[PDB]
Amino acid sequence: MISSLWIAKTGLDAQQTNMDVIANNLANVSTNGFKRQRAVFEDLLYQTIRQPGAQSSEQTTLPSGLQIGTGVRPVATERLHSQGNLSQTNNSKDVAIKGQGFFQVMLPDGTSAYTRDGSFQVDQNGQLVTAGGFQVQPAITIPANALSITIGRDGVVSVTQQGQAAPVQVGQLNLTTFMNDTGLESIGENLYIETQSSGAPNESTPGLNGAGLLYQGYVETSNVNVAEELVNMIQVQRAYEINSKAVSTTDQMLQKLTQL
Amino acid sequence: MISSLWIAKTGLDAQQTNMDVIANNLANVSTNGFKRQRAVFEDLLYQTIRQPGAQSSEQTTLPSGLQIGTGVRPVATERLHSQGNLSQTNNSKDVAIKGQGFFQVMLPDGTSAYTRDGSFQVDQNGQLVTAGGFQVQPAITIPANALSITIGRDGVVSVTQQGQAAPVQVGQLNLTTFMNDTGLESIGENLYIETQSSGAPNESTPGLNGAGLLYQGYVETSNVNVAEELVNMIQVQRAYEINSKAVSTTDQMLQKLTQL
Amino acid sequence: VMLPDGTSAYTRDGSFQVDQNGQLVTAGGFQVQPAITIPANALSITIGRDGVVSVTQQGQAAPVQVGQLNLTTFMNDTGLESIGENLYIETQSSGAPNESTPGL
Amino acid sequence: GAQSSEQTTLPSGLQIGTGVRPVATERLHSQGNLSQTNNSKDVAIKGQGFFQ
Amino acid sequence: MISSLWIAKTGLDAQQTNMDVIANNLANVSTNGFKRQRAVFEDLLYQTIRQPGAQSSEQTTLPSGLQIGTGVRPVATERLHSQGNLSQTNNSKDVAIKGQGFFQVMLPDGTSAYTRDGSFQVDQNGQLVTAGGFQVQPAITIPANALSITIGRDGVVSVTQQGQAAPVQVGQLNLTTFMNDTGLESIGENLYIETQSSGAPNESTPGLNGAGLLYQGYVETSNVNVAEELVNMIQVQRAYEINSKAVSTTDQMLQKLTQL
Repeated sequence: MISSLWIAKTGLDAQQTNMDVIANNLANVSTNGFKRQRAVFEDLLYQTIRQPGAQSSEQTTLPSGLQIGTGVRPVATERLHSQGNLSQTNNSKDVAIKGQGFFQVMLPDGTSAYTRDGSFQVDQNGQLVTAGGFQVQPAITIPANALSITIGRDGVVSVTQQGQAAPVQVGQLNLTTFMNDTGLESIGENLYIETQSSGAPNESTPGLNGAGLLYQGYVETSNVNVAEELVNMIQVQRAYEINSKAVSTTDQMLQKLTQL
Repeated sequence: MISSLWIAKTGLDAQQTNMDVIANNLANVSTNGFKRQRAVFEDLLYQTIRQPGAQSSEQTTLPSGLQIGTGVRPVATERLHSQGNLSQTNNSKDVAIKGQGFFQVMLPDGTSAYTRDGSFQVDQNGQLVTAGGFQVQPAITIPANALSITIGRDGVVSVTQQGQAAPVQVGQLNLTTFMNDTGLESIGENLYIETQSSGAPNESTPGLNGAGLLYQGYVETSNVNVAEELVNMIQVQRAYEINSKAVSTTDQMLQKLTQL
Repeated sequence: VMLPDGTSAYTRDGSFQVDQNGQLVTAGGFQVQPAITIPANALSITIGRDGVVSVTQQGQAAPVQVGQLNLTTFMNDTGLESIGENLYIETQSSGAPNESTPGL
Repeated sequence: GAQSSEQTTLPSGLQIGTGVRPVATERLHSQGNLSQTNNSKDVAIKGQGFFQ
Repeated sequence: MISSLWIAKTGLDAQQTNMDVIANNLANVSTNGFKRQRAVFEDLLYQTIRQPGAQSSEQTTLPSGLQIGTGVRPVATERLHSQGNLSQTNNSKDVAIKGQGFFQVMLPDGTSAYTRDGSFQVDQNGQLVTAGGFQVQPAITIPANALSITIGRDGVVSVTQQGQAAPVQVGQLNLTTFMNDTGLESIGENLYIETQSSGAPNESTPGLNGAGLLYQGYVETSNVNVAEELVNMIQVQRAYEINSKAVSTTDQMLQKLTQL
């Protein structure tokens, strides 16, 4: 219709994507291990009408020619992989992560995903599974009689038996690091999958090779800064307000064009 | 309507559920043997617009693609099976448990239930019931002429007849251990039942196979930390604040859209 | 930044990332110039006020230097032709790009 | 650290910190007082020592 | 959106970080050896409109030009390394430090950590560690038949052997001092690691080379002045109220700009 209306459409859609990301951040407070998202925007085509070069006289230069430009296409959503805060669950089975790293998990299809969520359990077979029955990697089968479970800062998980007063180690629980964490493709369930932007997953014991440490009895909280979200949401409402006013102005102009 | 309003609605549901859990934990203080509940959350679908991989040109790769995401689906609620504080009740029919294990009970339907409440009773037949006529198992019959009942830390229950200078042994009170204490389903009445998440029940004498000990004259208090519950209450109230603010913001965005 | 074609554009947008190879790319995969490759297990990245980008390692108690974040100044900034993706391109009216370190 | 220039060093970098995790509730074994019960079967230890 | 809203956003973030610092100090009372934290703020760019010099006429000069300015960027958080109160813990295994100095520790990764905590403990191999098996430096082994362990104010550790009436010299406990105590990067666990701003560590016996003395049987308390933290918390609550008022005013300005 009119060049202005498509541009204002792009503005409305971009501000709506901002509100979408803000609402998804806002709702996932109290989601352990959740990572904030933030949209990155990007201007679209610029229709060149006079070239910024394009000599004007036999000597002059025509600086800064005409180009109009459209669109605010949202180009990406970065995910902030900073350390979230801890909290006392006082659950022997919940473990948070001190720094980089991920827990590897085996999906029913046999593929592997990665989660920063320490809300672990034990199923009827003694395997550590994570709130949805996903059997973690590497396998850890707790013996049926076990009284106490401990997980060191280096990850060696060891149980205490009845009578046998020696904390026999039962397994090793190691982390996986990516050289670009931001590029992982989240699939819900607090689970990310490997994509060819993240890089090959390198498995290591905690503490070594740059991976984080392990804190048993804690869970890492979502790193959502709520004040930033409220002020951002005020900003988004006012930006949508402005772009709607642009649409209305274009509409009224096109009115008195038709009435003509 | 808007992709933001559904997300905020899921956020309202999540905070409402978490407040439900907090309220149930809070109200069940002074309920013996009650185990604190804790809700574990998890985000739903991420609707992707640009894949995090998906090389654009022959050299570019487009790191950190654009996907929006929705929802805070409450994935589970764990139950903290830690030893509750004992208090000296001075009653001979209150037996508490020190360590893992559950008393078995016969429901009137014939199937078996399990409970950590020792505030026992003796019914008009003299059998050992629990506040609801639920016959503990295996059935223990207290003779009419008994003056006292003593329940040792080994679970060996005996009574003192009048005249006879001997505590005739009237039975053995054995516990039951499950591999996944958290996986037991709660049916109310402070009673749990068998489910395949829990695993097969292992019946055993108190003391052996990792089962607990019995403390007569003690009651096991609910492990509901009032401080953690109140701070959770504050946080949940504020999260509900913020999510309703998000709903309001999207509503105003929509209404100015409509006015045009 | 270096476009897929091979030529260079100029952006004022700092929303940087890193790709699967460690290169510093700009929200769409265009490699910044000069190339700066963050090492695999860098606990933290720091970018000083003059652009010296460095990282910390797993106990090496000093930030290993990783690269320089140069900028360019133009005689006429308003003359740059914008092409989208928040990228400008050098024209006849902008003059040559005077590469320099920040602060000088 | 975080060398902020060719030469500037930026001492005392900013970092926030969280939490007061209690590692333990340890058992203080110090010498206490003694009281007179006048019972031959009641014995008190003065100084280091534990009853087997 | 509006410059006012960006400036106020930075103000809210700054007050939030200040309150975070205050809350961390407040929570960490009664934590041995903890050092108070103080946030230093620093305004962001000043966007000039009329240059403060910039001769207007050929004789006048335009003093004090117009520049607007933004932001309150928190530049640093220094850690006050002042001596805390010593309290008589009466334990033969708690040693405080009177004056500058840190106990060096070998991490499982092997890199050198440092702690100002004297709650030393002994593992199953008899050596000296600090609450987690962190093998102190230099290597010290308490003999199995040792009865009382004294840590002299000079820094020599000696044990009272079985039978022999001699407190045999069994090891040396020597401190480390830095040029920049404030620069040490805390990594939790009451541990500081050397950083390129702390300066090279200088190892020396306690009492010499400027290092402090060792007080056996004492513990050093966190130097947290509770009343000072209270006044800081009142002040930051006021400042946050004010900045939220600024955001509200900017938002109302915008709202009736659009309603126009």
